[PDB]
Amino acid sequence: MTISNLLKQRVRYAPYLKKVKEAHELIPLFKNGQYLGWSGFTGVGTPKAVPEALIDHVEKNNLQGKLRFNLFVGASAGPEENRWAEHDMIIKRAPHQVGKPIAKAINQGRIEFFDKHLSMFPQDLTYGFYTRERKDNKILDYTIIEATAIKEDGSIVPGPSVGGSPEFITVSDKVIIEVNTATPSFEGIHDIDMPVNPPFRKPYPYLKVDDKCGVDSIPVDPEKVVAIVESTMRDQVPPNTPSDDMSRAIAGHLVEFFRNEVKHGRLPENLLPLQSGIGNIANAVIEGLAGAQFKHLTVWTEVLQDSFLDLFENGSLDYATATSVRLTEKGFDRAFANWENFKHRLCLRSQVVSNNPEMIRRLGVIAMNTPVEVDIYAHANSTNVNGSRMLNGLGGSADFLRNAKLSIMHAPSARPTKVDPTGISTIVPMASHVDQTEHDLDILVTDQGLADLRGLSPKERAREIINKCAHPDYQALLTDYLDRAEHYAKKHNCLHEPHMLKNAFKFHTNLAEKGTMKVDSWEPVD
Amino acid sequence: MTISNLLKQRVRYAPYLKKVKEAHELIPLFKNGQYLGWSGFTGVGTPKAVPEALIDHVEKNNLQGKLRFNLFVGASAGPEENRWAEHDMIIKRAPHQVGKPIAKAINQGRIEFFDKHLSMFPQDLTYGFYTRERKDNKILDYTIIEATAIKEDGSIVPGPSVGGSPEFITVSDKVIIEVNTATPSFEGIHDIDMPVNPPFRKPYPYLKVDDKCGVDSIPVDPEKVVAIVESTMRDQVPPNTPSDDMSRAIAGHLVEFFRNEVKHGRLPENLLPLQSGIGNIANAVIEGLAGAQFKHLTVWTEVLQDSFLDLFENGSLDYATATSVRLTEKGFDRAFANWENFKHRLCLRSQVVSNNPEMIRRLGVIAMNTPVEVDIYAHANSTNVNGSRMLNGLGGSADFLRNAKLSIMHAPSARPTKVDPTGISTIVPMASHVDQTEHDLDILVTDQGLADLRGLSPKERAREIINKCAHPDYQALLTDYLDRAEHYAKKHNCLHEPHMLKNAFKFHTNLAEKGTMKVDSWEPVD
Repeated sequence: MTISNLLKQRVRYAPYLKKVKEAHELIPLFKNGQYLGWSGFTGVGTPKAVPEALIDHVEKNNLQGKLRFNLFVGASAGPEENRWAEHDMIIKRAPHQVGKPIAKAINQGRIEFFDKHLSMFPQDLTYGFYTRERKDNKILDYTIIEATAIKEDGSIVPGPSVGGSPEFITVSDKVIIEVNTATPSFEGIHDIDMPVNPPFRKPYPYLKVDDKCGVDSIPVDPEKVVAIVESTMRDQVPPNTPSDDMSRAIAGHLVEFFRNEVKHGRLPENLLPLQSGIGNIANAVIEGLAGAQFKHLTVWTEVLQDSFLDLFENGSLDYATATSVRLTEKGFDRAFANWENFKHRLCLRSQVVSNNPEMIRRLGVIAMNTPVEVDIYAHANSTNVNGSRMLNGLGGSADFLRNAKLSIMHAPSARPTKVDPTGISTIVPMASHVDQTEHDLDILVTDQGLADLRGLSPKERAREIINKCAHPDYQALLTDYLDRAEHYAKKHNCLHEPHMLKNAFKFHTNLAEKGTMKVDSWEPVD
Repeated sequence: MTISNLLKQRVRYAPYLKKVKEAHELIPLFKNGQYLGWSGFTGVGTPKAVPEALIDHVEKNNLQGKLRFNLFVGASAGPEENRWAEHDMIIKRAPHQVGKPIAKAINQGRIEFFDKHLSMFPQDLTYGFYTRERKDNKILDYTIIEATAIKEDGSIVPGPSVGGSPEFITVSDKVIIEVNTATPSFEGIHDIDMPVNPPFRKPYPYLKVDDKCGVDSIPVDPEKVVAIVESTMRDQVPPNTPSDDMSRAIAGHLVEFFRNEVKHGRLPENLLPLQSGIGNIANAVIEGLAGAQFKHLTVWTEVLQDSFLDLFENGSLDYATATSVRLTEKGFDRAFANWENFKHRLCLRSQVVSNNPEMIRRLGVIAMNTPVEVDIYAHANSTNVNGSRMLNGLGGSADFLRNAKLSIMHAPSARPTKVDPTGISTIVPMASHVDQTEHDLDILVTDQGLADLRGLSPKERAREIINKCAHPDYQALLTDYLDRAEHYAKKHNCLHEPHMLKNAFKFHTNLAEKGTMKVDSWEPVD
């Protein structure tokens, strides 16, 4: 606690230097059953010192399952959140997660998990919708925010992520700040909108992706802050996965579709704001757009990667707006070697603003997200495997697909199992879990083709999806199911969206019993 | 032929008097396969003269099924649309309907129907999404709009409904105007927002329910208008249905919930803008709020009834915003006997503005919709019976429920069949069709109780719904299903949202085969 000169340089508020404490000194503040808030998004910008001290305290005193907290984070946290689920330190989690231990604990009943739209989770938290049973007029007992610098008025300058930090600071009884001295200051990128509750809300004055407010810090009450912890740990982001030829085919289909749209005037020659994120398909789509001679692109998304940095360097992309930027150490070197140019080409916003239906619908964003499965009537599954197993959470996909001008979903046509190389079909008679309904989807893309579902009736949607996106091994099965359902509905005068509820989930049951969705025969229907 | 003096009084644009034509004179303009746009909403304000002329022409020349149009209307049309479906004059319909012949034709495959969010249908129509196969650079061949008066610049002053009339006028090749001289002029209560497409969109400057723009007419190109038809036929609105004791119990539960919310400060003493429309339950809820001593209420909905007029008279309600006003002839007399006091407390907007996620989320609207069925995991069905039979269309329920501060769904706990007085259960193991997901719904209300689903995991949601909203005849069945699914999921480590896909739709299959959802036993699961 020899207040390192780096720490003195980062924090410019004199009273805050009297609230400096080590991570292990904050242990008595935390008690069982408390509601905790974390800054961060998709694993970047999350606090590390205080969670590590808490884990060490739990290990030392053998408090596994006896010292647990209701953890609220803006999005998925880093490996620190995994180690809480491994030690049973979480009672409830919301609204997103990426860890494997977290998913295993949730699916084993050890953790209660509910996922929610990323634009509405902090907003509904500010309404007190999630802390109803509290009787002491509080919402969050503590918020733990990672900062890179502190302004002269005591405000907090976030790191590579904003997330729900403004709302968390708003509705927290006490605030704990980690000043990360191992990463250079991110001052100047953030455009932070402090939440205002109705009926006192005003329109967002943003007309473009680069319109700002001038507020690059989170105003926090200096009396609320109880501790300033110096953090020297850098974010751990896995290296990106190179795109494979299933992703390149998807990207080529999407690029041809975009050229056709621009040719007909339905999109401008510079396209519209895009929201592309993490995944092999997203990188492949970005590369295909880069190689398609598209210029002056704009991005209004949740997360950026190293992929968009190449666009910045080669000039295909003009400006980018995201809740968080998620890039590796070589990305750190590339960006900070060109800090001045990087600053003027990226703006970091809160997840309530980035995923807001207002901005997405006003800007005409083009949405591209990956489903677990899409049935023949364009209802998409994003969270549950076979309707029960949580994978990651809904995230911002639901916010972006309903509001976007173009709602595009890209997925592999089929996935392998232990018995059949094409044992799982992305196109099914009926999705076991519906997250994005048929009223949100516009374009469905697989490695087999592109289905244009705009202005189509359910039977037309089914025929188009089976023809274009369905794998050749499942086209016959899906066509037979649709024909039988159409005959049955003609018998029973329900031919709008024909179905056989007796046979609807037979792919999933057949996968469970035999290891492959390829059904030998359907059960007869009267 | 002579032009009516009343028509002279209503139309104030001199050139338009040279385009006055009888309804039967516009027959040659209409051809098979054309895209037609109609003004109107929920059956009020729709054109009548031209559709009746078309029906008479089809009857005279026996053109049933040979003269058909792609009909696009803002919402459900009146009885005129029923006679069109009865003669097979519709190829495609969107995005909402209420007629019984229309649903019969759609479910028999005679009409292709796709439903869409009411805030997005005119927008996506202006983008050319639904006229993708046209090669002549058009969108709508004709827009048929009913008017009550015409301003001095040739603009249209709508009637009791706005709907998608601005967008339809924007994207129409030619415009046909019916000046309804049988109804008094509705001038002054309209707030028309002319559509602007990205990237040229600006925020809506509305902060309150009564914030206006000053544009009370729809601007049209005077050269686009080809005919002015005099209409003397009034809207045929059915009398309202008195509330019954299942709806009064629902209203009492909702009133107690609102009192509790105001007591805890989660709602202001004057509440927030409400979204209540047609139906016995909506009238019951309005009456319950009136008798609950709530004052200075505000309404931001789609449709008003004659019920809200009582609130206007007794002072419980201050201002109301809706796309259309749908009230009976006695209501017409009551409102226009006090036209000055009724003009100053109602504003009619376009359905793109009324159902916009931006305004709904900014104003903190309280949404109240009626689902067909809700499963134990809060996925609500609003359109399809048993997953196939179209009832009415999604409408604006999806727009309000996701964006509203409070998302409330109220439905009867059970419905009778020919064999069992409680043969249909609104609470089912799994919904055969998902329109509103678990990420949108907050409150579920039946005549048995109120389920508060804010911040609950799927198993907690299931327990709460079965305890509060499930009918006593189905509580045992739902509890047994949930327990078996929980055991099965514990066996295979999918305990987040446990399900038995083999038994998920057994309620509906048992209803089909035996006439009641009360299943004797479940199929075993390994």
